[PDB]
Amino acid sequence: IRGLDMASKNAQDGISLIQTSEGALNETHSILQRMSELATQAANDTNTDSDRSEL
Amino acid sequence: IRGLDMASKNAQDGISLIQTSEGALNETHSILQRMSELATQAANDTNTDSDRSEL
Repeated sequence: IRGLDMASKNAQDGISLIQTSEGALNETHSILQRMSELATQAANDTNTDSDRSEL
Repeated sequence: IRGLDMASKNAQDGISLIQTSEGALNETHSILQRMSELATQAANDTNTDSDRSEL
């Protein structure tokens, strides 16, 4: 009993360790999402190299 | 979705690039049109070389 109630803390201390990781990758998604708009804009040929290098 | 809404800006930035070009050739037409009257007038033989060179 004192093992399952303590192993329930370990299971919840692993839930926190995992929420932190996916919470962080939640933002790598948004950065990668914005990073993809600055390649559909850079692919247009109305841009100049002064503006592609600006992106 | 963020690609099609950005690729819709590229399509409209190409519409502007193309309107500028044909807007410019709109005047090369008028100059070429006037330039053709100063060859039906210069072809008449009541003109003298003092007036052909004047045209």
